[PDB]
Amino acid sequence: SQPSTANGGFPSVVVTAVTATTSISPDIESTWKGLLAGESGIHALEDEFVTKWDLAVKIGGHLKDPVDSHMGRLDMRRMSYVQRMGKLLGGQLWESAGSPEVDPDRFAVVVGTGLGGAERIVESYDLMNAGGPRKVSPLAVQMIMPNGAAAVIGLQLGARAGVMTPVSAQSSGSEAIAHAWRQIVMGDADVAVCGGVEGPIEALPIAAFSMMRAMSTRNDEPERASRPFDKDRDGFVFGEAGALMLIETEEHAKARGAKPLARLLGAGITSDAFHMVAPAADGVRAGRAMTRSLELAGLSPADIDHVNAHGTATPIGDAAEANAIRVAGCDQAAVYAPKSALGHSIGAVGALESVLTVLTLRDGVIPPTLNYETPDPEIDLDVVAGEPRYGDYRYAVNNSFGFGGHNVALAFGRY
Amino acid sequence: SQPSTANGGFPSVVVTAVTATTSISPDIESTWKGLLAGESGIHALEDEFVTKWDLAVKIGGHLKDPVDSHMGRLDMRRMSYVQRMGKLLGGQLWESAGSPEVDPDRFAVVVGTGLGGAERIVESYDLMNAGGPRKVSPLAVQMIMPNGAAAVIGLQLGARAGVMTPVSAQSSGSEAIAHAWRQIVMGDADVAVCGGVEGPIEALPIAAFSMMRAMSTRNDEPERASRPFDKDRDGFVFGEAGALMLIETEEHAKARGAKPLARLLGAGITSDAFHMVAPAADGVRAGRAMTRSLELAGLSPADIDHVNAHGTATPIGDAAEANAIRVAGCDQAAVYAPKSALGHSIGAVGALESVLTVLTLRDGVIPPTLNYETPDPEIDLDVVAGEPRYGDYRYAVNNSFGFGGHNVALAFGRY
Ligand code: NA
Ligand code: NA
Repeated sequence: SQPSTANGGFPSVVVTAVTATTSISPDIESTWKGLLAGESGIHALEDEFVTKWDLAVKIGGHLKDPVDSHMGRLDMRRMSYVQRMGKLLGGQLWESAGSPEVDPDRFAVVVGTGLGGAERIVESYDLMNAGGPRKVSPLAVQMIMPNGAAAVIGLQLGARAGVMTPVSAQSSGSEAIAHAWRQIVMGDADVAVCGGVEGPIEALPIAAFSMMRAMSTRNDEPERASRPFDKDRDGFVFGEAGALMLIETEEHAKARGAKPLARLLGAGITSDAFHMVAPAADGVRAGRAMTRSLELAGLSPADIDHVNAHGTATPIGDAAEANAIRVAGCDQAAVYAPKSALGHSIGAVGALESVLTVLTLRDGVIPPTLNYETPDPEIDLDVVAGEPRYGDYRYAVNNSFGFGGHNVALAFGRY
Repeated sequence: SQPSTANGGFPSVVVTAVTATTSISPDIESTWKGLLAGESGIHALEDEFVTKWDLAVKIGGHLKDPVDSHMGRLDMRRMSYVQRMGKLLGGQLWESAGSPEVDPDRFAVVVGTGLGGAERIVESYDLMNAGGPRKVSPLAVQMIMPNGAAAVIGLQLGARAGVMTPVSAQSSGSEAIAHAWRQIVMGDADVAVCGGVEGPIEALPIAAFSMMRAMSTRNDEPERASRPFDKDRDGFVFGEAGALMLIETEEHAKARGAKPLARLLGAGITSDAFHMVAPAADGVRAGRAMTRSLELAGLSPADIDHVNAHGTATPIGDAAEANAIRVAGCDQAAVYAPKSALGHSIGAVGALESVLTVLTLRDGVIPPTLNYETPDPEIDLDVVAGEPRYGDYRYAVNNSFGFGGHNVALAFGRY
């Protein structure tokens, strides 16, 4: 018989702490209550690079509390933005967990990102062109390497059982956590800090995503633009985030008297082999990922009460994911799509949405999916909307999919 | 009794085909032959950006046969460099394995890289600065995304059991092979194309790496510059490469009639939590990676006949690595350092060197480490040199270490 969490095959792994910075708040708890009050982080873009380039997208969600307003002249010179965000959340998370003294030989870190420290690439490039090789920072390399944030967090908190950085574009935050759960259940570690980081909204990233027609242009109502599964959706809205969580065996937590917020039960990772940016319309492979997170957890489709959807709010994207949920036998679960209020944080998004899945299992509630005003016939899912819905949610799947056809599903439980 | 490969805990995994392009040959069997004949792939840099930027480093090993000389006008505009390298090697490896017909849903891809399609970032940046947002191509995100090369190979070959990209700098290509094994013995896959690809020697990469002052500046004698474990080493040499290997269950391979070139038995991934770019002096966490690989393969250190050494030819790296080999208790092993001849390929190197470890095992011979002319006392390793060294090699560890504090060790065995 194949091992699973349920049959004692895998060690029990629990979530003991979470941390996030959102367009709604620097505090995950304030964001949670903000989401439950039906609030949106999406505002009008006020950065002068908007009119300057007369961008077709003029809305989005900046962090409520700027990362760099916590960052010294040394950090600003020595780190890239993701590395700085990494330090912040990495710092904030450890205190939240009581600042545990762990055996770092049993302590890993896994944090994904969309690109890494890309501002440092263009800077180093501008400088070399104007003043040559000597103008390049001796720290250019470590600031640019996309494993930069993870390495910073590993060094910062002291992890010596591996610092890993999975990249799969928009599912990097989920895959980050899925690999942290593997390192643990395979005997490589006892505890791990995991999640995803990502950079702030800028001109170049808007242009690149706009030129694919992937982004909403409902500029005149910033808070109505992001409409996952709504019949009138027209693409995603940028919504800056960063998120981390602490996971450890249920016995490691027990020992240090740590109260688990939820359980991480299993992880599924598949691929489409279909298109470089378009999701496979049939949802089969994405649905296989959900199934696979279930098999490792020892749960059946019927067991799943909630589904935190990727829900980017694009026509083919939300439609492909509706099919995915039906292949997985999970179309009778209560569905929520956080991007309705928090936008798309690319590499961070999956990890932020994983913390929301955990807060749903802890608190027994699902926030309303914003802007869900016209059910799309093709979708046909139980989209929680209008009000927060309460129930004894016991099992949930967090979904995330990236460009390259990456499908990451995480099985969660209530502690 | 925890699972090992020897005790039955894990499925048996075999390497059934390999492919590599280097500074010596576009052909892995001809690179091997020249490496044994005592060939260097390093030469004088004749690119005009060399004089233009007056760079302190004017030596490196360009690819014997340029990737773009095999790429049409279509591929040249729809892919970044590393995507185009991966397409070439993916298709080269596939045929070398016989163009197998495998279950797509049990077929995975894990390829590591240093940063991704970075040339496309600076191109899109120049384009926008010069003609605005609509001068960014709709294909830029898929060309830039760090997972791009792996996605391209997964689309190309049809990998629907996961397409992953681990990034850990210089160990990226080793860690990818690590994660494919994991992926198979965890039962998410039965066959996996895996390794690393990397971009070419270019002006801005040289500038950035020599600003850290860790590059050899021995431009008068390109072939004698990369001197790992030599007392008179002065930093690393760029040597271009990309490489892939095909792994599968011994059962999957027997059922299609593939001849295993070696076995993949285990892997260990740890981290130093010491410095952002420098390895830990004591080599402890690094040795621990090696140790972890043996614990999983079911081997004692006394069984390891040969260590394929990261051996970057920097003072502190070689010094730290020798200590890790003693921590691992593998100091009686025959040590080869391939960078002495083929140079450093960053994201691709650990994969290239994993392929070499397989040819050592298969052909029961080790090539000479070039330039090893003065034994450095502190080092104290049995380094192969002068002439290749034949012998009865049954097991071997391949070491890869990366900026950010990463240590990857892979345990291989003769089939
Ligand atoms: Na989600
Ligand atoms: Na090596």
